[PDB]
Amino acid sequence: AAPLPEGVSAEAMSSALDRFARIVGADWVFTEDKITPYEDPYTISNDETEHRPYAAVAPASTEEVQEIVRVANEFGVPLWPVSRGKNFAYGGAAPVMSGTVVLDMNRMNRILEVNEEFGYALVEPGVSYFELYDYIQEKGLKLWIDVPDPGWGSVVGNALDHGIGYTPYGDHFAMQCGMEVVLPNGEVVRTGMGAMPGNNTWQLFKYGYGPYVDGIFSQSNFGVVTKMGIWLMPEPAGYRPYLITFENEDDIETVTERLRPLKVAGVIQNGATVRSLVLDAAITRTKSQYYDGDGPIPPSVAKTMMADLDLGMWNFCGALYGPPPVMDTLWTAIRDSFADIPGVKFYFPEDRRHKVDLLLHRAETMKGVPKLTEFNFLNWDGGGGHVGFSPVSPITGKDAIKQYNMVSSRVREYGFDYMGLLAIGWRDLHHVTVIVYDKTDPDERKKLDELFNILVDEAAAEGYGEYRTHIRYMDRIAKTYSWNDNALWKMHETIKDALDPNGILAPGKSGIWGKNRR
Amino acid sequence: AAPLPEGVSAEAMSSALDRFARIVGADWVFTEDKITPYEDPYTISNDETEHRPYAAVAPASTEEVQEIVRVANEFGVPLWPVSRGKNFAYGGAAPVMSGTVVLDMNRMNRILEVNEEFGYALVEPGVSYFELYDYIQEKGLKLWIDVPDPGWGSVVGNALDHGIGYTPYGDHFAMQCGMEVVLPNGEVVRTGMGAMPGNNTWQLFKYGYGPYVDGIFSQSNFGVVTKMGIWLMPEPAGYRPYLITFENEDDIETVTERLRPLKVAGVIQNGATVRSLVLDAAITRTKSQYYDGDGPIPPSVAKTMMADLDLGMWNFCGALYGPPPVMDTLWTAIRDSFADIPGVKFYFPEDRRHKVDLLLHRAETMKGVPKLTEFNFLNWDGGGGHVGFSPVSPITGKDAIKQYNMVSSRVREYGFDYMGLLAIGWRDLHHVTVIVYDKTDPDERKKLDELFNILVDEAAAEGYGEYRTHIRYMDRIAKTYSWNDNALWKMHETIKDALDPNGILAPGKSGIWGKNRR
Ligand SMILES: Cc1cc2nc3c(=O)[nH]c(=O)nc-3n(C[C@H](O)[C@H](O)[C@H](O)COP(=O)(O)OP(=O)(O)OC[C@H]3O[C@@H](n4cnc5c(N)ncnc54)[C@H](O)[C@@H]3O)c2cc1C
Ligand SMILES: Cc1cc2nc3c(=O)[nH]c(=O)nc-3n(C[C@H](O)[C@H](O)[C@H](O)COP(=O)(O)OP(=O)(O)OC[C@H]3O[C@@H](n4cnc5c(N)ncnc54)[C@H](O)[C@@H]3O)c2cc1C
Repeated sequence: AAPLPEGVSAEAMSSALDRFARIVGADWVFTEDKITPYEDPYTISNDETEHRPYAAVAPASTEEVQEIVRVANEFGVPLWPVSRGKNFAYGGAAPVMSGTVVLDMNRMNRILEVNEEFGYALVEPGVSYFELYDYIQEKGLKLWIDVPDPGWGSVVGNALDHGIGYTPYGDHFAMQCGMEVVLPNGEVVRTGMGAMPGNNTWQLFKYGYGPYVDGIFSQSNFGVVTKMGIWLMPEPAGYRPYLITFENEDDIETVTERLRPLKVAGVIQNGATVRSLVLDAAITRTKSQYYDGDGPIPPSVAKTMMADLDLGMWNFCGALYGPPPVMDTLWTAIRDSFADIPGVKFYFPEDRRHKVDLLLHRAETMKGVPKLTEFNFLNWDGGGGHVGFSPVSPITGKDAIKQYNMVSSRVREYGFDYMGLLAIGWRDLHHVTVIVYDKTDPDERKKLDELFNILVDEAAAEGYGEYRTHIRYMDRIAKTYSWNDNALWKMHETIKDALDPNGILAPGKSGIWGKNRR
Repeated sequence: AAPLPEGVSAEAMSSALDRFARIVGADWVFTEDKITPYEDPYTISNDETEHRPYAAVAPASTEEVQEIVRVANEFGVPLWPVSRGKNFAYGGAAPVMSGTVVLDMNRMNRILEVNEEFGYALVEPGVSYFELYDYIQEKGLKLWIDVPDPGWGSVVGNALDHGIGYTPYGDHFAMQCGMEVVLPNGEVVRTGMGAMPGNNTWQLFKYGYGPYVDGIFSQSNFGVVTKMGIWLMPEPAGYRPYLITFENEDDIETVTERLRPLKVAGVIQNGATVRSLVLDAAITRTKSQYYDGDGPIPPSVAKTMMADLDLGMWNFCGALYGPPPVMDTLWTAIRDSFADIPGVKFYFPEDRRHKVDLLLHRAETMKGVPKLTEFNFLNWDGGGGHVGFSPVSPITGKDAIKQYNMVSSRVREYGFDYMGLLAIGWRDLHHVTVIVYDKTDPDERKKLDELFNILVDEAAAEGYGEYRTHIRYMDRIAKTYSWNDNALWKMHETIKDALDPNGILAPGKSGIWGKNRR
């Protein structure tokens, strides 16, 4: 059971837990044996009093949110907002600090608007990708949504954390437009056009007038987000998902070189993802099926996985969108960029001899379909937890191969398999490292923790920095953005002390602490 | 001559001007008769005491900028940052509050980088569209810029003020990525990946890590931007500008209905502008050759203006960009959207009998070429001054024609010709009123001011709010954004006090005043 947070007497807490009970009822304030679904499901720390929520209030309306926050102020008790708390690999529901009261907003799951003609939604935090998909399919509206894989999570929560998907609307927060925010002092505000009485333009024009501030409430503890609009892609006129595989590990250098101009110009219309053999193999197989050793898979077994599954060492999944004459012209350009590489194979779905297969699973994500497979890369090594390192780099052959060499060496030295991805949004490259681990074994937890810290250090040194991370590592990732003795984070703390003078919102989110605890 | 700001002695002001000239050098502080170019070129006020800058100071570098800002805190003297200060329809280089010192960053004009492979540029505030386009050409870089019409101003200032242009990169601040900011306390920060030392990714990935704050320094007085990256469209494989004209003034309703889907699915790849006959005639004609009288042009004349200029009542020019196969597909989808309207005509550039012409002139702008010509809204009625009203609205026929009617009637009622434009970014329609008028005449200035206030009130009362405005009206536009007793401006005022406690940056900007002056 979790301790109190330093500064909060037992009376103050228990008073506040009763005053929270007034505001939302006594059935929607959770303690004790009801608390554990909001623990980190993939624990990394071997000290068991870190990332431990004291309680979990669960309001149903914006107004409750406001009082909660006013009470939180009154008793000096900190809160930790989560839209749905399916933030797996990042801590799930749990706070950075022990003792903070989770503020859960599953209950505020009203899809407030879905406009077909203008291509947007207005949703509250609780709305899941599944819920929003379904409501669209039931009404037969000709709109796609843009989805993580698997499609756990909140439309809102995923976006606020700068999350990403697999269609042209892949940059979730880029597609955001208008939000309502409960400030730390209890007051509510609407950004953009939503600050105009009588507007019909909240989800039509991001800026509004004057300082553009939506972004400060993303990867932030500056407020609580109670509604958010997002743009949604009109159902296109055509769709052709594809896979391009490469034989050799070294091919990732030339592949990244070829990908650059296609991505910088928008020729490839969604995110480009080039995945290593084991990360894609892990969509349909486990390690035990290919190798019995405790260590990482040997060359000879890779060759066997590649022949068996018609994957490469590298595996480029992508999709063409819009009308057929357009899709034909983009294909011509993309295909001719890769054709002259020894060993390259190209595949549309109908060229896939297997009926369970990478491309058929990926095609669902690249058309906005939230799919919940019980078979992914978590199962690879018998099951457990995952963590991901996804730093930014320039889209260059040299930057890719370097990251690959650095990470695969270290990852394999520590006994894990290399599960890597090269991902391009538009002008950004991300070498994403996935490490699966047994989160019940304390010695493996030690290995992972250490390996992680070394990867951050070595990548920072090469100018590569993380954009999204686990609650455990939030302070560490803040420390990488250290230009001029932490000038940026000094400003954030200025803003934090002004909006939240009593430090009751998500203390330590993104490394932002507030004067009382700093 | 101009007065001291209230709360600022001449002892203070005089010692602060010494230090300034100690920092930058005596030759780069301006007073007396050298303030004349920092005056609003297009005056609206009859009160000769308002929007009058006490002095200017022209730093050579970011660090001189910091030095000045520190001096400004310690003597309570306020600063009005301008990049090149060419903000002509919005009060130009002058400040809301008289006595404010102009901080003129035009000497800070380095092109720090232009990168071809990654399509981007890093620029100081003084860099003009013309300097950047010329740099690019000198070096033979296959990049386009995105430019206003005409293109006299600042890549940075325009972008910070939510400027727009005529390519797919038409939304300037959208395309921005990374910036260096001198805060109101004199500390300097870098945003995004720029906060990480050794990064090569400042201009490739907006977010960095944690709260997204670039927006807070646009249309704001929260800091002074000293560096900014912007993304730059790579050279397309083909480019075809077009013009479509509409016979009847009522055509705009159904036209706006047809633009919606084409714009939302991105079939029209740049901003969609639909201009009124009179707006173009008054660039490349005179009033007296069509109608002799003192008042606004009668319906009679319109049919004559139309045949003379080979235009319509509404005139839509856009451009297709891509390999010819893709442009063809788009043209077909766009021509077929409008083919069935009575009176529609279709023009490519070589179909234009006139070589001084809207399409030919716009073909330059929609491929990112900045131009000055011998033309503008003068030599129509001996005007000189102009001001714009550009609120946001849904893309509907009903909304378009409704604002057409609302505005024209009122503009004509006040003696001005109706000069209008319907523009669509992505999901956002603006009906834009250009109001041309005599700067010199105090009788037309008065009427302009009564007319402007009405337009604001009436558009606001239907839920259409402005996104960009003249220094004179900043408070009024701000007060339309009033949901929940001006909650949003109450938050901005909070932030202003934390960052700028002495209130020395640009008091009034976007109606943001801060504690001392409220
Ligand atoms: C196997 C696997 C695959 C994954 N694949 C992807 C993928 O493809 N793409 C991807 O983007 N992610 C991916 N993830 C990460 C994660 O599981 C998803 O992003 C998930 O959909 C997001 O969780 P959520 O929506 O519940 O967010 P939440 O946990 O509800 O919110 C995220 C965080 O943001 C803040 N926050 C959220 N809502 C609010 C609010 N209303 N007000 C204030 N602060 C708030 C909090 O600090 C919160 O902890 C993957 C994870 C795993 C384990
Ligand atoms: C005939 C005519 C046509 C026009 N056409 C267009 C058009 O097509 N598109 C368009 O967008 N505009 C247009 N404009 C408006 C205007 O001329 C342009 O926006 C111009 O490019 C802006 O001048 P600038 O870049 O020098 O801005 P500046 O005056 O330098 O900056 C504008 C404002 O931004 C802020 N600012 C500037 N620099 C900084 C900084 N470093 N830090 C903090 N705040 C800062 C200040 O508040 C300043 O008042 C037109 C105007 C006229 C008169």
